[PDB]
Amino acid sequence: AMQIFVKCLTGKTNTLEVEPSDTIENVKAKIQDKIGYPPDQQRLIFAGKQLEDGRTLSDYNIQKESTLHCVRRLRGG
Repeated sequence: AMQIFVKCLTGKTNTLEVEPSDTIENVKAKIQDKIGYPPDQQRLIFAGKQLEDGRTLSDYNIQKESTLHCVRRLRGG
């Protein structure tokens, strides 16, 4: 397990526990279940790259304490 952070709501940084082998799609779904957002059609962003759904966190070298963010932020927290 590793802890990562996501910036998808305007008022709040969410915290997730994930594994390097998790797919981007699964991670996004986990965020979506938690906060209602981002939609499946939106790609997450990490270090200037728009992440592809079928790759894993490890494919992108996403390690403990990384922060991902959404292209658009939902209002709230």
